[PDB]
Amino acid sequence: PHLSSGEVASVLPLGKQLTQTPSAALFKEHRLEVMRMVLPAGKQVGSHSVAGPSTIQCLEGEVEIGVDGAQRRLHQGDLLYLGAGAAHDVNAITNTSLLVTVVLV
Amino acid sequence: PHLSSGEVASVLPLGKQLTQTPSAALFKEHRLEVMRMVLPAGKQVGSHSVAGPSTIQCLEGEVEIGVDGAQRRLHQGDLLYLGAGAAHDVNAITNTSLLVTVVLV
Repeated sequence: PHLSSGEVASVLPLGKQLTQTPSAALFKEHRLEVMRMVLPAGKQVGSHSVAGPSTIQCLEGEVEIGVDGAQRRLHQGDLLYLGAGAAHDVNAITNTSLLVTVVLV
Repeated sequence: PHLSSGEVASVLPLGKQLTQTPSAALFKEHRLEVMRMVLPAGKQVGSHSVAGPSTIQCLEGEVEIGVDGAQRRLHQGDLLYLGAGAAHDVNAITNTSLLVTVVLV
Protein backbone atom coordinates (compact mmCIF):
# COMPACT_ATOMS: atom_id res chain seq x y z
CA PRO A 1 0.00 0.00 0.00
CA HIS A 2 2.55 2.58 -1.32
CA LEU A 3 2.29 4.96 -4.28
CA SER A 4 4.46 4.36 -7.38
CA SER A 5 5.23 7.23 -9.81
CA GLY A 6 2.03 8.86 -11.14
CA GLU A 7 -0.17 7.58 -8.27
CA VAL A 8 -2.33 9.55 -5.90
CA ALA A 9 -3.21 9.50 -2.19
CA SER A 10 -5.76 11.69 -0.35
CA VAL A 11 -4.38 13.68 2.66
CA LEU A 12 -7.76 15.34 3.41
CA PRO A 13 -8.44 15.79 7.13
CA LEU A 14 -9.55 12.50 8.79
CA GLY A 15 -11.99 14.20 11.19
CA LYS A 16 -14.08 11.56 13.00
CA GLN A 17 -11.95 8.75 11.44
CA LEU A 18 -8.70 10.14 12.95
CA THR A 19 -8.98 7.90 16.02
CA GLN A 20 -9.27 4.72 13.87
CA THR A 21 -6.43 5.62 11.44
CA PRO A 22 -2.83 4.62 12.10
CA SER A 23 0.13 6.61 10.82
CA ALA A 24 1.24 5.33 7.38
CA ALA A 25 3.84 5.92 4.68
CA LEU A 26 2.40 7.28 1.35
CA PHE A 27 5.67 6.14 -0.24
CA LYS A 28 9.33 5.60 0.47
CA GLU A 29 11.93 5.77 -2.26
CA HIS A 30 15.68 6.23 -2.37
CA ARG A 31 15.64 10.07 -2.11
CA LEU A 32 12.31 10.76 -0.45
CA GLU A 33 9.76 9.48 2.06
CA VAL A 34 6.27 10.88 2.51
CA MET A 35 4.16 9.80 5.51
CA ARG A 36 0.97 10.75 7.22
CA MET A 37 1.57 10.82 10.97
CA VAL A 38 -1.62 10.51 13.05
CA LEU A 39 -1.10 11.75 16.61
CA PRO A 40 -3.75 11.53 19.31
CA ALA A 41 -4.08 14.60 21.58
CA GLY A 42 -1.15 14.75 24.05
CA LYS A 43 1.19 12.44 22.11
CA GLN A 44 4.82 13.57 22.36
CA VAL A 45 7.92 12.78 20.21
CA GLY A 46 11.26 13.65 21.83
CA SER A 47 13.95 15.88 20.39
CA HIS A 48 15.44 14.33 17.26
CA SER A 49 16.57 15.11 13.73
CA VAL A 50 17.00 13.62 10.26
CA ALA A 51 20.00 14.05 7.95
CA GLY A 52 18.05 15.64 5.09
CA PRO A 53 15.74 18.61 4.95
CA SER A 54 12.07 18.05 5.66
CA THR A 55 8.62 19.60 5.80
CA ILE A 56 5.80 19.06 8.26
CA GLN A 57 2.29 20.09 7.18
CA CYS A 58 -0.47 20.26 9.78
CA LEU A 59 -3.50 18.75 7.96
CA GLU A 60 -5.91 19.22 10.87
CA GLY A 61 -5.94 19.92 14.61
CA GLU A 62 -3.13 21.67 16.47
CA VAL A 63 0.46 20.56 17.12
CA GLU A 64 3.40 22.27 18.82
CA ILE A 65 6.77 21.66 17.15
CA GLY A 66 9.76 22.80 19.23
CA VAL A 67 12.72 24.00 17.12
CA ASP A 68 16.05 25.77 17.88
CA GLY A 69 14.96 29.06 19.51
CA ALA A 70 11.14 28.61 19.25
CA GLN A 71 7.98 26.64 19.93
CA ARG A 72 5.86 26.73 16.76
CA ARG A 73 2.16 26.19 17.24
CA LEU A 74 0.92 24.82 13.94
CA HIS A 75 -2.73 24.95 12.93
CA GLN A 76 -4.49 23.55 9.87
CA GLY A 77 -2.63 24.46 6.67
CA ASP A 78 0.65 25.39 8.36
CA LEU A 79 3.78 24.13 6.65
CA LEU A 80 6.99 24.04 8.70
CA TYR A 81 10.43 23.84 7.04
CA LEU A 82 13.21 21.96 8.87
CA GLY A 83 16.72 22.21 7.49
CA ALA A 84 18.98 19.13 7.36
CA GLY A 85 19.75 18.00 10.90
CA ALA A 86 17.41 20.58 12.54
CA ALA A 87 16.43 19.18 15.91
CA HIS A 88 12.76 19.20 16.74
CA ASP A 89 10.18 17.74 19.11
CA VAL A 90 6.43 17.22 18.63
CA ASN A 91 3.51 17.76 21.08
CA ALA A 92 -0.01 17.06 19.77
CA ILE A 93 -2.34 19.66 21.37
CA THR A 94 -5.46 18.04 19.85
CA ASN A 95 -5.92 14.93 17.74
CA THR A 96 -3.90 15.86 14.65
CA SER A 97 -2.61 14.46 11.38
CA LEU A 98 0.59 15.65 9.74
CA LEU A 99 2.00 15.22 6.23
CA VAL A 100 5.74 14.74 6.74
CA THR A 101 8.03 14.88 3.69
CA VAL A 102 11.68 13.86 4.29
CA VAL A 103 14.48 14.22 1.77
CA LEU A 104 16.91 11.28 2.15
CA VAL A 105 20.62 11.84 1.56
CA PRO B 1 10.78 36.38 2.36
CA HIS B 2 11.47 32.63 1.93
CA LEU B 3 11.30 30.32 4.95
CA SER B 4 14.47 29.53 6.87
CA SER B 5 14.71 26.44 9.10
CA GLY B 6 11.99 26.33 11.77
CA GLU B 7 9.72 28.84 9.95
CA VAL B 8 6.14 28.39 8.87
CA ALA B 9 4.00 29.32 5.83
CA SER B 10 0.23 28.83 5.52
CA VAL B 11 -0.85 26.67 2.56
CA LEU B 12 -4.54 27.05 3.34
CA PRO B 13 -6.83 27.53 0.34
CA LEU B 14 -6.60 31.07 -1.04
CA GLY B 15 -10.32 31.08 -1.94
CA LYS B 16 -11.46 34.51 -3.20
CA GLN B 17 -7.86 35.85 -3.03
CA LEU B 18 -6.65 33.09 -5.46
CA THR B 19 -6.72 35.11 -8.74
CA GLN B 20 -4.90 38.01 -6.98
CA THR B 21 -2.06 35.73 -5.67
CA PRO B 22 0.97 34.91 -7.79
CA SER B 23 2.82 31.62 -7.66
CA ALA B 24 5.72 31.85 -5.18
CA ALA B 25 8.50 29.78 -3.65
CA LEU B 26 7.99 29.04 0.03
CA PHE B 27 11.71 28.12 0.13
CA LYS B 28 14.59 27.11 -2.05
CA GLU B 29 17.58 25.33 -0.54
CA HIS B 30 20.43 23.14 -1.79
CA ARG B 31 18.48 19.79 -1.76
CA LEU B 32 14.81 20.93 -1.82
CA GLU B 33 12.45 23.50 -3.29
CA VAL B 34 8.81 24.03 -2.09
CA MET B 35 6.53 26.33 -4.09
CA ARG B 36 2.84 27.24 -4.26
CA MET B 37 1.71 27.29 -7.89
CA VAL B 38 -1.48 29.35 -8.43
CA LEU B 39 -3.22 28.44 -11.67
CA PRO B 40 -6.27 30.32 -12.93
CA ALA B 41 -8.95 28.06 -14.47
CA GLY B 42 -7.76 26.64 -17.83
CA LYS B 43 -4.03 27.37 -17.35
CA GLN B 44 -1.72 24.77 -18.86
CA VAL B 45 1.90 23.70 -18.24
CA GLY B 46 3.29 21.52 -21.04
CA SER B 47 4.94 18.09 -20.74
CA HIS B 48 8.21 18.34 -18.81
CA SER B 49 10.28 16.62 -16.14
CA VAL B 50 12.72 17.38 -13.35
CA ALA B 51 15.74 15.28 -12.33
CA GLY B 52 14.59 14.60 -8.78
CA PRO B 53 11.43 13.09 -7.41
CA SER B 54 8.54 15.41 -6.54
CA THR B 55 5.11 15.73 -5.06
CA ILE B 56 2.15 17.78 -6.17
CA GLN B 57 -0.63 18.42 -3.64
CA CYS B 58 -3.90 19.99 -4.75
CA LEU B 59 -4.73 22.61 -2.05
CA GLU B 60 -8.05 23.71 -3.58
CA GLY B 61 -9.96 23.42 -6.83
CA GLU B 62 -9.34 20.82 -9.50
CA VAL B 63 -6.35 20.10 -11.73
CA GLU B 64 -5.64 17.40 -14.29
CA ILE B 65 -2.06 16.14 -14.25
CA GLY B 66 -1.06 14.01 -17.24
CA VAL B 67 1.49 11.26 -16.45
CA ASP B 68 2.96 8.29 -18.38
CA GLY B 69 -0.05 6.02 -18.89
CA ALA B 70 -2.73 8.18 -17.18
CA GLN B 71 -4.52 11.53 -16.74
CA ARG B 72 -4.96 12.09 -13.00
CA ARG B 73 -7.80 14.36 -11.94
CA LEU B 74 -6.79 15.75 -8.54
CA HIS B 75 -9.25 17.29 -6.09
CA GLN B 76 -8.49 19.14 -2.83
CA GLY B 77 -6.31 17.00 -0.58
CA ASP B 78 -4.97 14.79 -3.41
CA LEU B 79 -1.24 14.18 -3.31
CA LEU B 80 0.52 12.97 -6.48
CA TYR B 81 3.95 11.30 -6.34
CA LEU B 82 6.23 11.81 -9.36
CA GLY B 83 9.36 9.72 -9.72
CA ALA B 84 12.67 11.28 -10.75
CA GLY B 85 12.45 12.27 -14.41
CA ALA B 86 8.68 11.40 -14.62
CA ALA B 87 7.19 13.38 -17.52
CA HIS B 88 4.06 15.31 -16.68
CA ASP B 89 1.72 18.11 -17.80
CA VAL B 90 -0.76 20.29 -15.82
CA ASN B 91 -4.25 21.55 -16.80
CA ALA B 92 -6.14 23.69 -14.27
CA ILE B 93 -9.84 22.62 -14.40
CA THR B 94 -10.92 25.31 -11.92
CA ASN B 95 -8.93 28.06 -10.26
CA THR B 96 -6.48 26.02 -8.17
CA SER B 97 -3.37 26.20 -6.04
CA LEU B 98 -0.82 23.43 -5.75
CA LEU B 99 1.92 22.74 -3.22
CA VAL B 100 4.87 21.48 -5.25
CA THR B 101 7.86 19.93 -3.40
CA VAL B 102 10.91 19.05 -5.53
CA VAL B 103 13.97 17.10 -4.48
CA LEU B 104 17.04 18.76 -6.07
CA VAL B 105 19.89 16.48 -7.28
